[PDB]
Amino acid sequence: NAMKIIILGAGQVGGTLAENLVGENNDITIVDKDGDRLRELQDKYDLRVVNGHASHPDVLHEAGAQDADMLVAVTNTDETNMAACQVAFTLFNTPNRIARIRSPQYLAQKEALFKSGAIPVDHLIAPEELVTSYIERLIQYPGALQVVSFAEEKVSLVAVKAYYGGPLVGNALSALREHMPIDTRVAAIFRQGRPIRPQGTTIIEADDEVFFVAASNHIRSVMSELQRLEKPYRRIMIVGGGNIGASLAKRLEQTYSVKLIERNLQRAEKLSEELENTIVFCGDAADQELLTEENIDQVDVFIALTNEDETNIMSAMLAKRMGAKKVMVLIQRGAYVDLVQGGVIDVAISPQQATISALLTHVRRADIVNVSSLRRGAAEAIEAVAHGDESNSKVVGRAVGDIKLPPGTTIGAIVRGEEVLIAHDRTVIEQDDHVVMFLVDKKYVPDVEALFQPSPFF
Amino acid sequence: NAMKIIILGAGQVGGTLAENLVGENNDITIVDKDGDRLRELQDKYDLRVVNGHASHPDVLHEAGAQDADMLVAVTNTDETNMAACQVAFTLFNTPNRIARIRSPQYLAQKEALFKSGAIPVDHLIAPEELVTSYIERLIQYPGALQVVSFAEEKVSLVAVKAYYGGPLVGNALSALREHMPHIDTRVAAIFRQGRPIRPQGTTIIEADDEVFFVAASNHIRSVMSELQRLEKPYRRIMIVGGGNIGASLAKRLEQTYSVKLIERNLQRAEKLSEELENTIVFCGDAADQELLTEENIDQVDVFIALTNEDETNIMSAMLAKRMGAKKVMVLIQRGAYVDLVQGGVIDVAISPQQATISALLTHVRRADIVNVSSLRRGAAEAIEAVAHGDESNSKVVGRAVGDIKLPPGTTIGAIVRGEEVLIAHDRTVIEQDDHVVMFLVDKKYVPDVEALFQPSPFF
Ligand SMILES: [Cl-]
Ligand SMILES: [Cl-]
Ligand SMILES: [Cl-]
Ligand SMILES: [Cl-]
Ligand SMILES: [Cl-]
Ligand SMILES: [Cl-]
Ligand SMILES: [Cl-]
Ligand SMILES: [Cl-]
Ligand SMILES: [Cl-]
Ligand SMILES: [Cl-]
Ligand SMILES: [Cl-]
Ligand SMILES: [Cl-]
Ligand SMILES: [Cl-]
Ligand SMILES: [Cl-]
Repeated sequence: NAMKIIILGAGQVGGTLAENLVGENNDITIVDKDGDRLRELQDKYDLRVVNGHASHPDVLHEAGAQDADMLVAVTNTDETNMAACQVAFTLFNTPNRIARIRSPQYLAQKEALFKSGAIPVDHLIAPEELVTSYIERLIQYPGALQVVSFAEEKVSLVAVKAYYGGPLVGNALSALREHMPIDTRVAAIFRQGRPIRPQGTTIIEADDEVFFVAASNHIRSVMSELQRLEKPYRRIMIVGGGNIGASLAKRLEQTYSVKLIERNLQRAEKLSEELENTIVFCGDAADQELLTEENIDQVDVFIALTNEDETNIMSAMLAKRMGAKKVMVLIQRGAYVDLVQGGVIDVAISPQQATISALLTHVRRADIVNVSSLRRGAAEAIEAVAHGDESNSKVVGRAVGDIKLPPGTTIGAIVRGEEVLIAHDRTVIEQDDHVVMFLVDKKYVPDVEALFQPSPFF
Repeated sequence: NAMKIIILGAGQVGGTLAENLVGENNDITIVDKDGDRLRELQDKYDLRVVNGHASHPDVLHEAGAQDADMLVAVTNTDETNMAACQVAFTLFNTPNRIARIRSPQYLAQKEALFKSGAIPVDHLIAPEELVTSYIERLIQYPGALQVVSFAEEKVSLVAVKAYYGGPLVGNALSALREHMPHIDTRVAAIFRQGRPIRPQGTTIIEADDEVFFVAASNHIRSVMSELQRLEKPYRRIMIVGGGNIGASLAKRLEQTYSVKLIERNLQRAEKLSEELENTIVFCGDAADQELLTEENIDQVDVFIALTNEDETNIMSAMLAKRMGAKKVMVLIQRGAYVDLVQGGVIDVAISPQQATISALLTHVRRADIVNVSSLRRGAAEAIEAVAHGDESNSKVVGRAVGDIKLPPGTTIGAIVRGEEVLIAHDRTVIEQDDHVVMFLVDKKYVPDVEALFQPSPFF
């Protein structure tokens, strides 16, 4: 009865996916040619390993493709991913084939190649598109440091950083709720590298990252009633004319004043040609003389998107020191995203982290829980679906205030069809509600699953 | 109208294929990510290049996939070859999609993956399987040094070496022809003392000549039979190297020959010992004098060195011949090296690039595309030409071979007329759409054969 998932590729994405999925209700097999890496994973987690080339029939067979419920293709190459989905489909009829695709040349023919059945991938996960769209999303919500997405698209969290003199600091959460009885509440707080469970007694301090629940169509409204929506950004500076930076420039250049700095001379000329309303410089990312010549002191958002984490961090730190109001950096790993952001560096984004979020939108734990895009050390936000009527459930027909939750766990909101309800103690759960929670420690996710399990499961 | 061929991959096979395919009537485009190799090839041959990843849609469009007559996928990986064929099929409807596939794991499922239409590769080229079958082919033609086919397997060519006391030495070709009066064959090429010579009626065969016979594949074995080659079959075979080729070959030979196999890796040798129930399997070095002596290397009929290292193959073959193995054969990666290696102490050298190229040429020739290939040791260049046009639109159609002015050093071996194979005579009259298989001593006249056969307006 546990769902069977095969993950092809033991890289950072494949391994982190396995970490978030393994449990009594999801059985994991991971495939790679690096035996040292497989051994490490099998020590950490309860899963099966197969050493071999991910798209070979014998390797897929040994990994259990004939009986698997999902295949996740996150190997080194787009072509091995596509081959593996094809071979698995043809020889084993494996359902739910999902692939990471990095090459924009394939993504330009999405419909013709991947929706027609020519290459039989059910879902494509395109890291560079996800990162570009995510940065654009932050830019449209001036003042926001993070927007949290769920499988259930209609609800979001938005985070703002509390500051000396700001409208949030020094207030208890219970008092917050009485000053403004807004369609929001605090879903989570992070303070000095630690998650903080929101309580009535919780007092917001300077430098807290405070996450607010909001319907996805209501983000501006909430930020505005919180007094935390800023005026639109105007001057954007991008460092790195690679795929992400060039695509971002194109999308921003008509409404913002964009400047872009590319280190490679040949690339810089091509982009100068191609980006008609962006001013392109050939120069180094962390050149003081250039940044002052280009009025870095007036930049609203400095966005460092090179291939090198170090260059991005150092150029953003410099940009911040020189008076850019906000800085954002591309970093490879999500473990590092926790470490880098929240101080001098306003926003850190990982293509790997974005890929994992998208993958988690397509796979549920126990058919109940989707893990959201907020995952920081042990803490994360999730949503859970409440299946069954009151006689087939432990939570349907109960009030939020009577539900006994695991430690460090809070319910922030409920999605009921189309409606987003902010949770209160008297809120009664209804059949097929999606319940949004924050957990300080994800080891209690299995306890959420068990709680929401309907009778027919037993 | 030019035939448009896309070669995906500027590796050794792609570059060689480009050479076999030079001609006025062939417009070649090569795709690869290595700019320097593309410039190299573009300097050397008249062809177009595209710098990019071979399975990308835009790259395929830039190479002319929407209009190509053939797509040859010989990149670095199986997975790129399979993706390129699918992409070209779906977006550009490109015909004649031919792919190299090295993994036995895909080839074990060809029917399900490829022939079903799921992965739209029209023809798989499996180098390891082709090398194994080629070696087997030589073993089943004892005395043969090369076996080639032409015209969708209707014509065959076999090289033998004339020896004192045998039926060839001291006779003229005109005489030999008539000592096999019912069996139609002719000498296509001869290699004598380091050089090709033109076979003529008056040519007298000498000891140590390599002599190439051409005949219908339906009769070629009766040719070998008349040449007394089948009177002493091989009996004792020793293989060195238990990789995919060596292990497949031992499996195929072990019930009809007495086979010993030497594999260096202990784990693999244990596996093979179990798997190959009629082969004697040793774990040892390929070039160990002591082992070879214990195992009677001096009574070995054919010693076949199939390791994954060329220098080991060469060294072990040289040592075996020195120690008295009657014939030795070596696997060599690089095609150019093959002829350097063979013809003295090493009787035959085989490469997977060569086998891959021969397979590709069967498809090229079937599609009526201008083509040349070199025989063993440069004995001749081999061309299959098509006689396009009627008598007013051709320089050859309706004329007798005897009245065609062929360039120097040229021998017409066979004509293929629908299903009929005719071993050519001066009296044979060429007909429209005949395939003519010919042999040239000097490759400089290859362009002249193309000009002789091209249809009007003769250019
Ligand atoms: Cl295991
Ligand atoms: Cl504040
Ligand atoms: Cl909004
Ligand atoms: Cl990535
Ligand atoms: Cl993550
Ligand atoms: Cl549902
Ligand atoms: Cl060109
Ligand atoms: Cl299919
Ligand atoms: Cl003879
Ligand atoms: Cl003759
Ligand atoms: Cl002579
Ligand atoms: Cl025999
Ligand atoms: Cl020699
Ligand atoms: Cl005509």
